[PDB]
Amino acid sequence: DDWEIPDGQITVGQRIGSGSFGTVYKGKWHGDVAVKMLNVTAPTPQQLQAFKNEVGVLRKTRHVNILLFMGYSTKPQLAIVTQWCEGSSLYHHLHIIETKFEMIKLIDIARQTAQGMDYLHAKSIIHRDLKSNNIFLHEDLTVKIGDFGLATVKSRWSSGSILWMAPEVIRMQDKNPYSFQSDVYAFGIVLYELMTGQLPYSNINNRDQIIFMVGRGYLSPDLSKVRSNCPKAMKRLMAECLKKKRDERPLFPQILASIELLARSLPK
Ligand SMILES: CCCS(=O)(=O)Nc1ccc(F)c(C(=O)Nc2cnc3n[nH]c(OC)c3c2)c1F
Repeated sequence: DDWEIPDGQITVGQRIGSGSFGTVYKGKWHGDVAVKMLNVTAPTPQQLQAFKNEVGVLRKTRHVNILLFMGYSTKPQLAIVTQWCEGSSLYHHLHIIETKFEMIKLIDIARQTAQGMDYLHAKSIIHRDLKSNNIFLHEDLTVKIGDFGLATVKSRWSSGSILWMAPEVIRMQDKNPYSFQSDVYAFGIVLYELMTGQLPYSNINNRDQIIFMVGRGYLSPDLSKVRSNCPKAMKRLMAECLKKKRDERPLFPQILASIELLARSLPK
């Protein structure tokens, strides 16, 4: 049963992981691994059980598009270990190395990512912070969605990502704004990243202004910066995913359907 990895087995190496939510190290354990050390100090069994609890959510995931969870650690520190993806994250491709994909690929990356979420949603998991940074890109062919773990551990132990936030999320309204449709909107944003190779609202220099405006639905993404080689009913789908009221957003089965439809409507 238990997925714990005893001390000394894992061999930590190069550093890459930033943030106060945890530090990611490249490692070696039955091959190259990724290790996210939770960068706490030494928390008390009320917290330990809460970690064990978040793992219990991860092991529910077995899907080519979901980043592979391989085991957790405790004795050196609290840790989650995953497969190591060679190649770079989606945010890196579009926004740092300016990688121009064929339109066929862009549509595919979408399909896979949508595929990944439909799964997560079927197993009652809300990603809550899907963004192109969390969409890893293996051997430059396969989509691997990460960072959906540890939702509990953010609230129990008290920036960025605002671009992906649906209105209801942005305006920090009630205690639970996070829904499936919450994630769909964040998807809509990556759809806009793919089709325009650009972050939205890049012509507004004051963050709080974005935040206020998105939350009140005064400013939404500029769909007209899609390239010409992009399909007509791609715009329609982004529009669907990006709706201000969350009811109007389609769920992933239906999104997926619309992508498969337009995907195999392109090569001819
Ligand atoms: C899979 C479910 C567990 S989770 O907590 O949702 N996500 C989760 C947990 C632990 C990790 F190390 C990671 C992670 O970012 N891994 C990771 C894996 N391979 C990489 N190649 N290049 C990178 O960047 C340079 C990588 C980063 C992760 F995304």
